[PDB]
Amino acid sequence: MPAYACQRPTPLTHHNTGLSEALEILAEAAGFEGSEGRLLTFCRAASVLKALPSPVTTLSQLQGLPHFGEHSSRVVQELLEHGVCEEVERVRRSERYQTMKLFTQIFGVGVKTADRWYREGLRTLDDLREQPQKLTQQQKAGLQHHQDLSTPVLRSDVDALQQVVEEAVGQALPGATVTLTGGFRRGKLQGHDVDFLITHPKEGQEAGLLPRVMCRLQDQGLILYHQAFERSFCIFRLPQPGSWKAVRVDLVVAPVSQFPFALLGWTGSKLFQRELRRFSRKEKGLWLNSHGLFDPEQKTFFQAASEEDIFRHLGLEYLPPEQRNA
DNA sequence: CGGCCTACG
DNA sequence: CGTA
DNA sequence: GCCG
Ligand SMILES: Nc1nc2c(ncn2[C@H]2C[C@H](O)[C@@H](COP(=O)(O)OP(=O)(O)OP(=O)(O)O)O2)c(=O)[nH]1
Ligand SMILES: [Ca+2]
Ligand SMILES: [Ca+2]
Ligand SMILES: [Cl-]
Ligand code: NA
Ligand code: NA
Repeated sequence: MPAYACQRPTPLTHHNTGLSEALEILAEAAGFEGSEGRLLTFCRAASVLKALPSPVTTLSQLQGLPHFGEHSSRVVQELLEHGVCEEVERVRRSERYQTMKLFTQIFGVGVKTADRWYREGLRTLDDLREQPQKLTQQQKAGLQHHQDLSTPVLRSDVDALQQVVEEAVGQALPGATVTLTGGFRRGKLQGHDVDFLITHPKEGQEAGLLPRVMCRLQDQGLILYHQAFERSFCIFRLPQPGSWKAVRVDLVVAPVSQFPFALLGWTGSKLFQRELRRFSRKEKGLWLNSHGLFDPEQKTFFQAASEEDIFRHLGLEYLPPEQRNA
C-alpha cells in the first residue's frame, strides 16, 4: 500500500466504513483544535482503510500499513474488540465538538470564528441570532439559510440546475461550457453543494465572464446570496414541489489552457488533491495548483490537454474521478 | 526533528 | 478573516 | 500523528 492517496484507487464505497468514520471524527476534532498535522494523519489513516480490498478483522492486518501508528491502531483495536472507541465517543458527546461542528457548518464561519464564539460562551444558533450586529453579511445569509443548507443536495436535483446555469452562461458568452465537478463527478449521489466549472474553447474569451454570468442569474431571480472575479460562492433558489429550497452552488471560470488543472482540482476529493500537490512537490519537485504545473528549475509550465496528461507528467497511473474518493 | 496544498474573495 |  |  503506497503512502500517498494519489498513488492508489479509492472508491466511493468500500469495506471499512465504520472504522474510517471513527478516524474521521478524530480528524475533525483535531481540526477544531488547530492541529492540522493530527487532522492529516487521521484523515490519511481513514483513507488507507477506504483503499483496502476487504474488511479489517484483526489488528494484525494493520501491520505495515502507512499512517497506522500507536494511536490510530488503538482506535481500530477498540472498535474491533468492543464495537466502540471510548475516545471517539467522548469526542462525539463533548460540548466543544458539538458546538464547533454546529458553528463551522455555517456558511461564512470558519474554525477561527467558531472558536472565538465558543470562548465567548455562545453555544447555539439562537445565541448567534440574538446578537446579529456581531455578524458579517455572509454569516447572516449562512445563518438564515442554515436549515436548508444542512439538507443534502440530491444528484437528481443537479441536472435541472445545470440547465439553468447553462442558459445564463450561453447568453453571457455563446460557446461557453459548463462541467459538473466536485463530489458529484466522483459519483456521489448527494452533496453539501454543487460545483460547476466554466470555460470557452477559444483562449482568452473567458476573460470577464463570471460577472456576466452572475448578473444574468441574479436578473432571473435565482440568487439568494452572492458577492472582476473567477470564483463565486453562491446560495441559489432550487425548485421543490410547490416551493423551493436554498442550495449552495460554486461557480469557477478557467481559460481552456488551464481547464485540465481546474477540472482536476475541483473534482477532488479534498484529501486527494492535498496528497497530489504534496506528491508533486516532495517527490517530483513540481508545483501543482488549479491553474498549472510548474517546474521551478526550468521556470516552465507544463501544457496539459487532459487530466490524463497531468497524471503522466507526475509519473502516476491514471485514476478516474470515481477512484479519487480519498 | 520538519513538514503537513495552494489558491481566490 | 472567509471560501474551494 | 505519523513519515522519512
Ligand atoms: N486543494 C484543495 N482543494 C479543495 C479544498 N476544498 C475543496 N477543494 C476542492 C476539491 C473538492 O472535491 C472540491 C469541491 O469542494 P466541496 O467542499 O464542494 O467538496 P465535495 O464536492 O468533494 O463534497 P460535498 O459537496 O461535500 O459532497 O474542491 C481545499 O482545502 N484544498
Ligand atoms: Ca463546493
Ligand atoms: Ca460539492
Ligand atoms: Cl498538530
Ligand atoms: Na505502523
Ligand atoms: Na463554515
